[PDB]
Amino acid sequence: DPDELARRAAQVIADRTGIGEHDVAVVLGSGWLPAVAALGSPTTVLPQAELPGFVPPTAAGHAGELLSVPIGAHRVLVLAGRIHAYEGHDLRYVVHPVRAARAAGAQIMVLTNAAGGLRADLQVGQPVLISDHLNLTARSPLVGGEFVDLTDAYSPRLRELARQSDPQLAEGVYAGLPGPHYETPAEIRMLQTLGADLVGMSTVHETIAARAAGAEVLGVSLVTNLAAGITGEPLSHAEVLAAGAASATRMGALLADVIARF
Amino acid sequence: DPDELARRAAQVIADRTGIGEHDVAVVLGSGWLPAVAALGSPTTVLPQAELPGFVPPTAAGHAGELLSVPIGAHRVLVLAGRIHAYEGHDLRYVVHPVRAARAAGAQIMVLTNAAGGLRADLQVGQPVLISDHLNLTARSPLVGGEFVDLTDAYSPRLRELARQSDPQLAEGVYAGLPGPHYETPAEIRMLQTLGADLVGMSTVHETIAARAAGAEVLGVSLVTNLAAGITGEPLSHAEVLAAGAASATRMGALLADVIARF
Amino acid sequence: DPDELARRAAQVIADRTGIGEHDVAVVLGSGWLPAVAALGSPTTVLPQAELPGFVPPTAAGHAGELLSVPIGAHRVLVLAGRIHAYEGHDLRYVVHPVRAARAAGAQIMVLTNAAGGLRADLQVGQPVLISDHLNLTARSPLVGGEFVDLTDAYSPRLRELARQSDPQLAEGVYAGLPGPHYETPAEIRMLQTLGADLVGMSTVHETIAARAAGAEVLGVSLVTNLAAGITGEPLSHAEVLAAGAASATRMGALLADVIARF
Ligand SMILES: O=c1[nH]cnc2c(Sc3ccc(Br)cc3/C=C/P(=O)(O)O)c[nH]c12
Ligand SMILES: O=c1[nH]cnc2c(Sc3ccc(Br)cc3/C=C/P(=O)(O)O)c[nH]c12
Ligand SMILES: O=c1[nH]cnc2c(Sc3ccc(Br)cc3/C=C/P(=O)(O)O)c[nH]c12
Repeated sequence: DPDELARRAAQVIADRTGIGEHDVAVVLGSGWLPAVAALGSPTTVLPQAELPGFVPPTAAGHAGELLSVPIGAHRVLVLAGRIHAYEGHDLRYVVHPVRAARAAGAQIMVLTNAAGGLRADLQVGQPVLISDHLNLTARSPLVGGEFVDLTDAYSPRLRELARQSDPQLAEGVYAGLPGPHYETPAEIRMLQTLGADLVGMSTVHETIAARAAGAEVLGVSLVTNLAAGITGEPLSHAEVLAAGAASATRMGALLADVIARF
Repeated sequence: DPDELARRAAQVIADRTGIGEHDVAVVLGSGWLPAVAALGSPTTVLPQAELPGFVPPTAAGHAGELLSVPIGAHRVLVLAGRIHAYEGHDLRYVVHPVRAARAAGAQIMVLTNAAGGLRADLQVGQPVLISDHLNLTARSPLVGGEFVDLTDAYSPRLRELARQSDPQLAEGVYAGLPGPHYETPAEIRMLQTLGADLVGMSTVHETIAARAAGAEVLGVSLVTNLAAGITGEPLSHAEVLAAGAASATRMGALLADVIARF
Repeated sequence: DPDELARRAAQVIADRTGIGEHDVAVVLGSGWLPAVAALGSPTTVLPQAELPGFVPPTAAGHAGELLSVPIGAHRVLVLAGRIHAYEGHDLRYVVHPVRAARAAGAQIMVLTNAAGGLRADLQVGQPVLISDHLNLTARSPLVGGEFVDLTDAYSPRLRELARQSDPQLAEGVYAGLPGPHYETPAEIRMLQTLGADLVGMSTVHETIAARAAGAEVLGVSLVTNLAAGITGEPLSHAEVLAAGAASATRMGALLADVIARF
């Protein structure tokens, strides 16, 4: 039962953090993990693997940390590490962190991800607010007749507040793909035709699960590379894996300023 | 084996109905089920639960009935309550009623559904004939080298006959998506680019099964809402259900009149 | 571990062919099997069934044979028949042959398929070079964080070599669908907009697995039919077979001539 696992998780978070309510939660992608220190000083740090439902029975142990960070007036639940669909787990395990955070009081979910830019005007190292998504995974985290509206899934309100922090923040449509292979240049030309500005391998299921629970979502991509076929050179996975470190302080500063305005 | 289970269902169906052969079958969508009464009144009701292959043995009280109804010269199997792909069961369960109906003698399947309207001419409460479909589920109900042609899958002949009942009927391409979440606005703009006029969460697998089994198909959508981002307004799931209820009489009367013409 | 089973298949291929290393591998799909004779005189032939990890190919014509063929300065591993995703197999089994080929030395993978032509200038019986692919299966054969760049997935070098053998050879973008149903005319019109020239039900996962394992790929489609709705008539799936036989000694001699140039 996702609801039951989510409440058992929230209880242990409340115990281990001695805080009964975290009103904001941030999921950090690979691209945003470097920024963790620049968010603020945490009051508690525990292994995600010690939390009910975080470690998919499939196998392995989540390599990720949960952090409790005071930012402005807010008490922030920071999830440093996420599970991806491309690891082969049921989506229940992929969106569990979002549901656990909701059951722990989260009103707002900041979902960060790495992405390829598809739009001429995007640069490597640029943070881009997510205006909307294309779920191209042919899956949903919802089972049975759980009908949810995905109008304004990325709160226009939270994007206004983000732009009060930095009026030059660009907006884009994020295409969520299964991965883990990068796209062919032909797949990228297809995604351009379908209205995509950004391409990644996360987020869309977390957004659906967050909206189904009634939480507000802010989505932020880090453009870690231009998308396949755009440069005329191949994608370097080394340049991509290292992209977050080139932007850590700038990204951490941005998240901390924007969360303070919620 | 699906085909085996469909033949045994058809044997039980002929025994329990006293009817050796049902020449037509209707799958009632969510937005059509309330129109069961205006089709005619049945000679037999059957609990799906008591029929070979209909209900996964571990299932929630989905209820579901198979009715035997006379309409003009026709003995019509009416499926009241279908298994959607978003319940998460094998597609063999989703298409079993079409295969069972075929084995029972149905050479015409009337496939009904609820749909979001993408085309500017379409309004809430409008029945629309299906001219063709986009299968955006990345699935097929067919396994191995069952290779089947979907040219004229929605019989032009049957759309002709429908239009003798109501000559004003529009027609449109239906996109079947997994669901159960509704589309983001950006997903709808994508489906417009791809050539969809209607969007729903069923029908496409049933059509493929029907054509593979050698039955003609008439598809009918009730437009229960404008698709996401067609207005500036979010989708209401309650107004989608209201449109179902509100269209009941007109939709049952339409099907009844169309089926007498076959 | 797919990689252990691939190694162990390569050791058994080596011991039963008495050939330590094959530098080139050819996957012959549906309607290429006729061309196997004209590739050259095999040194050895084995049943694919005798090899660890190989599922018996069950499709039309598919022999389940392995042939060790000398062609120019190359020792060619010819897989006469493949496993399709539409048979319901985990992709680890679909791409196992490509991985085994690679563990036995394959530097180059020649992947052939049947395809429908979406450009009406293409002729039944025409071989078309694959320039790029659209993976429309919503799947990957890679599991966990296996990040692979698919820029130049279909080696430009190898297509230039093929055009040296036959300068008239067309190239096109292959849309890989799940199958096994053929597409609606609406779906074909959708695939044109997504930038596809060819449509089939194989190859894309084999290509990803080959690039993942460090092999170069040449893709060659045989146009067996014009795609649904391109001509007003339906598709004939006994005339899809007739293209395969008509294109035997032509195809087989083209492949032998192209590999000699590698
Ligand atoms: O061009 C692109 N295509 C498709 N996807 C991408 C990503 S997404 C990514 C790339 C590398 C690592 Br490691 C992890 C992830 C997921 C990250 P997450 O932040 O969403 O968890 C970045 N660039 C592209
Ligand atoms: O905008 C839209 N997007 C996607 N799907 C839809 C449907 S489909 C539906 C809506 C409510 C209930 Br309850 C069930 C279903 C499935 C119904 P079925 O009729 O095919 O069985 C109506 N409108 C939309
Ligand atoms: O118009 C078309 N649409 C989609 N696909 C095709 C194929 S290819 C094919 C069609 C049906 C079955 Br069943 C199997 C295969 C693949 C065999 P392969 O091993 O060569 O890939 C030929 N024409 C079309």
